[PDB]
Amino acid sequence: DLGKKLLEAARAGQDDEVRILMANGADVNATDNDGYTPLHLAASNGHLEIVEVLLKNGADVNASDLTGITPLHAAAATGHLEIVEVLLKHGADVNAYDNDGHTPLHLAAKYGHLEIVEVLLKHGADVNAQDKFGKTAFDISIDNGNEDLAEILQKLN
Repeated sequence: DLGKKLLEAARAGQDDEVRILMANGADVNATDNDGYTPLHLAASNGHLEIVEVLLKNGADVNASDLTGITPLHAAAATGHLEIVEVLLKHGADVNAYDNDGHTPLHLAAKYGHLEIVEVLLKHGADVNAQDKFGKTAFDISIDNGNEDLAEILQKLN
């Protein structure tokens, strides 16, 4: 019961409720049937303070959902730069691959998030990572018409 409530409070950005639920014993690593954890939903919905308190209560920074997406994938795809930085600071795996073979760098490129691409690169993103169709972040940029990103990535190896 409490796990499902915690997931919702994290998604919704209800800071007091998140803290009350954890204190009542809600599993910070509870998962729904898509494999979403409170950390996934706080990251995707841009709730940085909630991301931080979840991490302090033992949330698994590298938990994978049913599609293989981790909290860092979620923050990167959704353009949340500050959350990306917090997750990296807590050891999020910069080169985690989802079920399609996409790393956080691939998803940042797909959704056009230049700052996040820069930060992932600085934190050691494998620029040569290939997805299930052999595509790099550079290829994804070209496919999605993100020419400024393509410019940045084209000469990297």
